[PDB]
Amino acid sequence: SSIKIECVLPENCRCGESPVWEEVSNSLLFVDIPAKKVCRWDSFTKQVQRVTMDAPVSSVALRQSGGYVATIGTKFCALNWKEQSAVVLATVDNDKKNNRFNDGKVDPAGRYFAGTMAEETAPAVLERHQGALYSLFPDHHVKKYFDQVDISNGLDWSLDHKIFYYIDSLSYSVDAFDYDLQTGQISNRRSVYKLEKEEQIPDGMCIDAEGKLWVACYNGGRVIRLDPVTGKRLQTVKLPVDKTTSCCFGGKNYSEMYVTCARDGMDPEGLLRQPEAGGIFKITGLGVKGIAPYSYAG
Ligand SMILES: OC[C@H]1OC[C@H](O)[C@@H](O)[C@@H]1O
Ligand SMILES: OC[C@H]1OC[C@H](O)[C@@H](O)[C@@H]1O
Ligand SMILES: [Ca+2]
Repeated sequence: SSIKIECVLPENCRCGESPVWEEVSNSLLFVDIPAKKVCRWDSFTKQVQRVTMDAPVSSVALRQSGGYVATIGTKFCALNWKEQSAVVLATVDNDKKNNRFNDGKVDPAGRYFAGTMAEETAPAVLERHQGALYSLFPDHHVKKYFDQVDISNGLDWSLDHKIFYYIDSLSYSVDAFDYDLQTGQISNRRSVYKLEKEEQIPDGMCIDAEGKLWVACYNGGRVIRLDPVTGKRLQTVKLPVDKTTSCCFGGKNYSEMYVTCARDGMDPEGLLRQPEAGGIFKITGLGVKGIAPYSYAG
């Protein structure tokens, strides 16, 4: 049977990112990186709250003790939603001229993974290999996993908590590492899927309840479903906008997919071809469920 696609919020984000489903409020959290906004859309009332920060905010996540955590500039921060406040928990890449965090997600043991990159001086030009992947442990200690990253993007973990999947966008590949739940350690990087030319630039990524990976293709106007064990693409889902950035599952028992995208870098023309660009899209009828997001344990 067929899927259905709806722009549930035509937010016109410059670069909508980091969609996270908050089931306790039935809301979708997301960011708009250059507007420095963290946003929350209530799926029932249709209302959106936005809090404005003081630097680019590249990701947001749940925090078990209350409120949220976020990556703002090169800083791991705690976000007081009620007070619109951010306290710095830790900082990385102090030695970089101009890096910022990019994509981030909480692991199955409550560690906040997030990687960095150089800040695009120009869409889309950026210093090479200036990023690294980090994780914020519950005890506020930061681990550095590897560097030489171009653009740290999509990431998630296998359902048996033994594999970590990772996208550095300029590798045009989805990679895998062995992963240890008890220590947060990873090793033995190998490629699991190299994108075809029409799939363009791999961006955000999430896993589903069957263990398959869904990857947002920036400029490919699609998300693709991948089987990491066989290495084959299972399915392609095309969207009305080209600059699809990330994806997550949400709605009742995680049966719907939410997709973010970007308006930045669009020409006057494409804007008339894609007026919904930068919006939040919902996809129903996939027949697969995702899994709940994890919450930072510090
Ligand atoms: O141009 C950089 C941007 O490209 C789109 C990515 O989804 C976003 O995370 C990144 O910051
Ligand atoms: O009903 C909630 C459940 O929906 C199915 C998801 O796979 C699971 O992670 C989630 O906890
Ligand atoms: Ca991204």
